[PDB]
Amino acid sequence: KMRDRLFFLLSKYGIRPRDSIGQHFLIIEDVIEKAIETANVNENDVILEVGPGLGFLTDELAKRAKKVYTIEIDQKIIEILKKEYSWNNVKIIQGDAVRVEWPKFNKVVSNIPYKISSPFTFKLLKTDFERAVVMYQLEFALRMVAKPGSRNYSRLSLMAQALGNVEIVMKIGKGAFYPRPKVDSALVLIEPRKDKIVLNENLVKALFQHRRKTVPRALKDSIHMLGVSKDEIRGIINNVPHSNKRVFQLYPEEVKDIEEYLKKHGIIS
Ligand SMILES: CSC[C@H]1O[C@@H](n2cnc3c(N)ncnc32)[C@H](O)[C@@H]1O
Ligand SMILES: Nc1ncnc2c1ncn2[C@@H]1O[C@H](CO)[C@@H](O)[C@H]1O
Ligand SMILES: NC(=[NH2+])NCCC[C@H](N)C(=O)O
Ligand SMILES: O=S([O-])[O-]
Ligand SMILES: O=S([O-])[O-]
Ligand SMILES: [Cl-]
Ligand SMILES: [Cl-]
Ligand SMILES: [Cl-]
Ligand SMILES: [Zn+2]
Ligand SMILES: [Zn+2]
Ligand SMILES: [Zn+2]
Ligand SMILES: [Zn+2]
Ligand SMILES: [Zn+2]
Ligand SMILES: [Zn+2]
Ligand SMILES: [Zn+2]
Repeated sequence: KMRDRLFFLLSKYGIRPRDSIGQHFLIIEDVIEKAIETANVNENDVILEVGPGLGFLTDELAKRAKKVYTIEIDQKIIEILKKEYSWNNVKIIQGDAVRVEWPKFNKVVSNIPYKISSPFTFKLLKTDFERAVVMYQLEFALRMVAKPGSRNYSRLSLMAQALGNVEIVMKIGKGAFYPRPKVDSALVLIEPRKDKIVLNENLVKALFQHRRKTVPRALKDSIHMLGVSKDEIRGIINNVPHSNKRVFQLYPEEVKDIEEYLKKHGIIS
């Protein structure tokens, strides 16, 4: 049925899906219903959506939320949304979601275009939001929920899990989109922690530059003789918390220990 509505609109408006901007439209209603339901959308919520496409998720959000902001890069798609729908409570913003200024919202409920997965997510993690329910390329989702010590645990994994509980709610087959992409998707829930861990970006980048290294080794390669001599640096590294771990095995809390330790010895400010 939603599939039927897609084919109706494609020929009604002469839409040519563009792969330059990864145009793959969700056509499985169960996936939209699961997103909405996970998001627990209520009449007080202000929702951010990226890449509304033909508006199938947008429409479900508009009927339940106080307001939806939706960011769309394709001007033609915007014109179609304006003609096809009549919402009283949706503001369409034109631009690349990675570049434009975001409005204030408390929840994101969105398909995420494959090509902006990383910059969208890092931008999101620097925002105040109560809940995020976002569809990612499966491989990127797996990266986001990867555990410390796993092969794909990376800076993204750490920063996202530092901010929130991150989990995969469902896998979404490629057959769920028209045109059919070459990758699967996953629905990801991000539940911001009461106990938010806020980590120094510079420490994290330095550590994760070579994340297979032991913590002492990565610190040895990052610490300069800036208000601290060679022997002082050797003393500092000798007593670093979590000296027995490699970087890729660190929880957010353990990075925080290293950060607080470096702060007390003068190395960060
Ligand atoms: C549903 S496929 C992605 C949808 O988001 C749009 N889109 C793709 N890339 C971006 C982006 N960087 N910012 C906003 N919308 C985007 C596409 O035009 C399509 O409607
Ligand atoms: N002695 C230092 N004082 C201040 N910042 C430093 C010092 N040594 C390294 N840093 C910065 O902190 C990062 C994490 O250790 C390093 O890559 C570097 O940018
Ligand atoms: N590695 C050196 N610079 N050695 C010279 C003596 C350093 C001195 N024993 C110290 O620990 O402060
Ligand atoms: O694909 S957009 O140009 O409607
Ligand atoms: O290796 S750390 O947890 O002590
Ligand atoms: Cl694509
Ligand atoms: Cl409706
Ligand atoms: Cl050095
Ligand atoms: Zn059909
Ligand atoms: Zn594609
Ligand atoms: Zn249900
Ligand atoms: Zn409607
Ligand atoms: Zn890949
Ligand atoms: Zn390396
Ligand atoms: Zn140096």
